[PDB]
Amino acid sequence: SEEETLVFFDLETTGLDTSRCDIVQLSAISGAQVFSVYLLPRCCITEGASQVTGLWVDGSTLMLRERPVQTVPHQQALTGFIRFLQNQTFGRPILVGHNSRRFDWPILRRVLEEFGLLQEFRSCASECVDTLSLSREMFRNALQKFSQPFLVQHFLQQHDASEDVRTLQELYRVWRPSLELRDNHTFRL
Repeated sequence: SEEETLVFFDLETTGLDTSRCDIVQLSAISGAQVFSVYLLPRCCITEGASQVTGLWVDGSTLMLRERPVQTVPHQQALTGFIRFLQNQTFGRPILVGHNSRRFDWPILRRVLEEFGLLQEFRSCASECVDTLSLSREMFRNALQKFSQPFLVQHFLQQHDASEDVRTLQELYRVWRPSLELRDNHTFRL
């Protein structure tokens, strides 16, 4: 199929510096198809990042609160996401991410480049929709806050990237953004 598929994606990271932080969780959903992997970071997870996500490192073991989680090496994790975009969405994907222009895409772009995978990635998706700036337009003089947890509480009445891509996809469905609005918040990868 040559029809468009939306791929909602999200990261959990070691901190807030987009030029430095590593990825600890990489997740995506497209319709019913789900991709989600944990990665063992190559740098320290900040105390603040651990407070928000529950993720911390015990030696070589990534932990989510009291429980170890299984990690995938960076090379394989990133290749898996590329293969998902190439083979698993049953259409031609466009990415969608909250605060993706200023945060998630700069981070993912940098990490992809470290592993020599950026150009292959850009060959399976060309564009990304930023639902942060989109929601700010759609609710410009209406909402006071636009963080995804606030929006999920407000619109769905309910920080794990696998849960968060699912609720972002549901938010997007509730909002039903027009293509003219979406185009205002689409950028090229």
